[PDB]
Amino acid sequence: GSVHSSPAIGQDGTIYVGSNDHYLYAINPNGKLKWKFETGGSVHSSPAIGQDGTIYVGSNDHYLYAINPNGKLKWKFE
Amino acid sequence: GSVHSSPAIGQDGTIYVGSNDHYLYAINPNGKLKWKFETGGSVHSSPAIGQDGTIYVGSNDHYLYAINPNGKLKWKFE
Amino acid sequence: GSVHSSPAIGQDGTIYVGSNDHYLYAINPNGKLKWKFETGGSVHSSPAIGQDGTIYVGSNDHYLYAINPNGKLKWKFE
Amino acid sequence: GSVHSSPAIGQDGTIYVGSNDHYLYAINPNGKLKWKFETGGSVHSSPAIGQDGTIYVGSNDHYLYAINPNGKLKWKFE
Repeated sequence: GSVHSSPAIGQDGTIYVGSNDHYLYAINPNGKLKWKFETGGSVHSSPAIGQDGTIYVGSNDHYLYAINPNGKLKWKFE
Repeated sequence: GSVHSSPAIGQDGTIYVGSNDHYLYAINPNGKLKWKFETGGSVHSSPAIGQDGTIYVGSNDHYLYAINPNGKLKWKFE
Repeated sequence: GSVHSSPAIGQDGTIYVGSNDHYLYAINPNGKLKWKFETGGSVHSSPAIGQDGTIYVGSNDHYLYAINPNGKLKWKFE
Repeated sequence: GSVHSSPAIGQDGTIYVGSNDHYLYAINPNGKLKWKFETGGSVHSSPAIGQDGTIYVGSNDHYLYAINPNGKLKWKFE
């Protein structure tokens, strides 16, 4: 397997990456955590970024997540 | 394995994602389904979007699919 | 596993996709084959496209391939 | 498995690709090595490139790496 998804880069340089530890990480370009988002399963899918900055990623809990840029859930799709 | 491919984002913000349930999903940015497209196998490949909006994704049924933005098959390649 | 890599789209709309059948495929947007390129192993890696149109993809024969837009080998890196 | 991640392309055409041999490779468009970066595990994740050229990739040593364009470590995140 792979511990990390491929990263995605936001407008301000934020680095978003999924982990098989079940979290989506948002990392500042300075290497400090901005936030992390808890899903119910491994995040192998590489995040995509919408035109408005929404971060989308699938989880092995079977949901497609839409996360606001501040780390709060926008919605999940099953 | 992974339940989801990595998502792709269309011009209008539509989120396209493959599933190992054999479907390609097109999701409105509001979290409601736009359409889903039935293939014959797991869609692990992450979709790509052409300049005219066509959505391309491979399936483990061994076909490369070209899907119109309205969810109708354009062609499949083997 | 997955039969297909994720596709990449060229300037003219050409769709490039790797297969576990060991080939990199270049498909016209009309669904007809432009060319295919034979490697020595499964092409699980998703191709990337350079600014000059070169197509790059890794193969499980352990080479990173650079392919010209006309399907001829440019170089391979090990 | 897959020996290579999907490649990423830098501003000057440099091709960045991870290997399950634990290294991230930066290859000149002419096919000669620019540098390689040693991690502690397979680099299955496909690199992403920041707006300032930083290369980000995850490794199965459980770190997300930020690498400067000259191949020197910028930081690693766990």
